Amino acid sequence: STHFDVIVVGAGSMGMAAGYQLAKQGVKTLLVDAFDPPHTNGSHHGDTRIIRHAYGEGREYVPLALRSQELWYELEKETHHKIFTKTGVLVFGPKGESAFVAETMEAAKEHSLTVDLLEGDEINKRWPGITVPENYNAIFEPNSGVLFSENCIRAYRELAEARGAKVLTHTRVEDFDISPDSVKIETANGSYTADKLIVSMGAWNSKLLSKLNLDIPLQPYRQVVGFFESDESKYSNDIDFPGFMVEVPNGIYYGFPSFGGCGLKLGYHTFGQKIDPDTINREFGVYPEDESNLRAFLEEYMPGANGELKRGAVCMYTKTLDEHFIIDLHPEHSNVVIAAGFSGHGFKFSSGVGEVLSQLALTGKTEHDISIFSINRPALKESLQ
Ligand SMILES: *Cc1cc2c(cc1C)N1[C@H](O)CC[C@]13C(O)NC(=O)N[C@H]3N2C[C@H](O)[C@H](O)[C@H](O)COP(=O)(O)OP(=O)(O)OC[C@H]1O[C@@H](n2cnc3c(N)ncnc32)[C@H](O)[C@@H]1O
Ligand SMILES: [Cl-]
Ligand SMILES: [Cl-]
Repeated sequence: STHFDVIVVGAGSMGMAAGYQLAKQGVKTLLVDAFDPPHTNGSHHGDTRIIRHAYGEGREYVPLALRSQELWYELEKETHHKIFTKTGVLVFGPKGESAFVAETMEAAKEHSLTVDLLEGDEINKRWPGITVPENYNAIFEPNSGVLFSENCIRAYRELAEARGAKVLTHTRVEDFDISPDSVKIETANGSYTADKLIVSMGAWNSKLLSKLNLDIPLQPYRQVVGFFESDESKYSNDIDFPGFMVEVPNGIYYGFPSFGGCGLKLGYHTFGQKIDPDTINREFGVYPEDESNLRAFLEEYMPGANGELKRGAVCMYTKTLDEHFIIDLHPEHSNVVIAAGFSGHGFKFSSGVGEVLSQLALTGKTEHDISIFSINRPALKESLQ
């Protein structure tokens, strides 16, 4: 017999951030999660996440990235958990052959972002450990960096709970009952009601949004990352080796410097197995591509980091057709907010998104420009059942 002002289903990257924003405003909030965030069954583990500002995916992304960066700095000051390290972010690729690099450079110029432009041997000289052909160019963002994603969610949860937010763990929501003036969720642990609902189930959005009369193409992908023993005199954060996201002939790869000798971490961004969040195999190495795809990149571009595999993780991306997020009110219910399809690049924005979700839930509007994330946009191919 407990009503809430707002109920958040899926207390992960986006949901926990939202819960923190709501709780900080004295809003009676209930956060429900299938597991106990942060955990390793969703899209937020792997310890680290990159945050860049020269977002060429769309201008709207820049302001959100900068607001998120400020929010991350605020979180750092509010918790004892480590939140962010300014490793800087390096983006490189073949000159004139990378839409990603060109887009990044354009975004930097258009928003007057502080960056360094270098090419060929200059890259190899500035960062020993990196070996790119002379026809490669790059753009470096010194003020971007690395977020400790699990710590972010953990910190937001501890802060939210301390302010009154209730967190119901290991409880999978199975259905929704929406009315013009209230929302109700159904779980094996019971039913709950509220005035507003926020839906942010990550990979599971592709399976449960249908329970909200929504038919939106969402494809979950199995994405692995690996930690490799590396030459610490070159790849350590201590010697300023940067975080990175680059485009080479066979795709986009991202990486992180070795922290406290944990080893350089690498991931293959443009490829992943299409899976279902309930049947995905979370063991690293069951597919030969898991490790081989990573080493193929390292031996060519960062040979000193192609050492023994120290650790592996299996995580998920949830892609929309245009790879842009979905942040909007349910088209048939203004009291329901949807956060889905972050397509492999949403964590850096989670702090900002939590703020947006909080505003949408409480006012039906947000001060941020979220037009490109509309649930009604054509390229999404969204429809009602
Ligand atoms: C997986 C992965 C993602 C990202 C990155 C690497 C990997 C291996 N990096 C790379 O380094 C480059 C891109 C990225 C990075 O560094 N910078 C970014 O900005 N993003 C990067 N990645 C993407 C983000 O991690 C994802 O976009 C983000 O985490 C998505 O957040 P969202 O909140 O949607 O998903 P979560 O999985 O965090 O949370 C969902 C939660 O919901 C719960 N759940 C599910 N079903 C439920 C039911 N039925 N009832 C109640 N709760 C439910 C889950 O348990 C989960 O906690
Ligand atoms: Cl391949
Ligand atoms: Cl994602």
